[PDB]
Amino acid sequence: GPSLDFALSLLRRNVRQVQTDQGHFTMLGVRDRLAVLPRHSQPGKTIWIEHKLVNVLDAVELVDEQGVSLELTLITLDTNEKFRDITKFIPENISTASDATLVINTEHMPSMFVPVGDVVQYGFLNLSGKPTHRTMMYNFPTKAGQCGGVVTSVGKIIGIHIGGNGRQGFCAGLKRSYFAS
Ligand SMILES: Cc1cc(C(=O)N[C@@H](Cc2ccc(F)cc2)C(=O)N[C@H](C=O)C[C@@H]2CCCNC2=O)no1
Repeated sequence: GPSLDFALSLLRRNVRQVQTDQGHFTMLGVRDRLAVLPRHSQPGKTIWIEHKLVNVLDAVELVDEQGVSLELTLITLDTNEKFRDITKFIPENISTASDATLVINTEHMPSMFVPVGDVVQYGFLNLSGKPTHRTMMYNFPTKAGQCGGVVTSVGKIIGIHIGGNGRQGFCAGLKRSYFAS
């Protein structure tokens, strides 16, 4: 229906496969030349995007007003290509959601929808030993190589995946303000 037809729309036009030195991830193109990666993909001065080498100009890693991790990294890629601006779909606030599907697209997991069902909010979350704020939780046994994958329910973009623990998965919650500048 609508909910996956929007996911497709997002698949074709905004979701790219990435490889950093840390592995496979799913990149979101937000607008123009701006993208988001999960902070632990750790993009350096360069990056693979569908196997072509892309140059990485800017790169910020987002934080709490308190200065905590949000495990998210805004990158500014180096092309005449323009990302179709999907910012209007990102909520004003980090919202929970009803029946979310997870759009993932890495070399290994192309065009993959994963039905995580409800996404609820969880907040502080100490995964690796690095803590993280403003995270949300779905009840789904999320696996490696999925990190960065997009969380969409009903035509909204509320999350980039980041952690898991074998039964649940956790996303980095988004709010529009992030992609202000
Ligand atoms: C047990 C245990 C699990 C994790 C864990 O989640 N680490 C994250 C990486 C991370 C490090 C620091 C940080 F601040 C935030 C995230 C991870 O590995 N993220 C993956 C994407 O690359 C996806 C995960 C992998 C685990 C299974 N489910 C998947 O969803 N740590 O200890």
